[PDB]
Amino acid sequence: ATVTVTDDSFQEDVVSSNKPVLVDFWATWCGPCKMVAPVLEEIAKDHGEALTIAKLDVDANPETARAFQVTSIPTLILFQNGEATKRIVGAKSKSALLRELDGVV
Amino acid sequence: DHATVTVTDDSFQEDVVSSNKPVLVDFWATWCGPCKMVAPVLEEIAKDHGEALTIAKLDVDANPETARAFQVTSIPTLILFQNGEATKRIVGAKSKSALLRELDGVV
Ligand code: NA
Repeated sequence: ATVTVTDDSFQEDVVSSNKPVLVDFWATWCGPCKMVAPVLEEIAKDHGEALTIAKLDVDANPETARAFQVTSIPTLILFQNGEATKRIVGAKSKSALLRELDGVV
Repeated sequence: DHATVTVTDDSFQEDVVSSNKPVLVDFWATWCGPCKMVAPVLEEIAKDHGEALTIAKLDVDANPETARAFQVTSIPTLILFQNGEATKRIVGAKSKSALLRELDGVV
């Protein structure tokens, strides 16, 4: 359910997205990134009609990491109509992320 | 004694944990902008103080075992080691004056 976005695809996949997109800016070795990943997938499976969930590997896509000044990981950014509207830092439980996504799901 | 050094997952135990000099490790990444700001600051501190303090750089994505070991979730993170004990954790880019103040008593 989760989609992979890159520096090349970001504009089409996220900024030009008809529906809201939550982007997980993550890195490979980071504990909280490993933990939040399946939580996001379970959210994407449950709320797929309302919300797209995307992953952006910061090490592989440094242009987009830098554009949103990602300096803590994971950083989750909600995009609505081309604009970043929520920024959530750290692993979060399913319930905590659903709090942050209230009115979007 | 006058310049920064590189440390790795393979070299960390010998270079940092077993060092008799204090060591300041810069946990940095290619994808993180503020790391570019702090790098020359660290070099300037090494020039002035390298006989007393080793300044080491650890690229977190190349060295995932050490990055995870110190639970570095913000970049850059600078960790001071004294006798292998992590005694201070400094988060984010800092000015030369600011970093020198963080290193009070060390340099
Ligand atoms: Na890298």
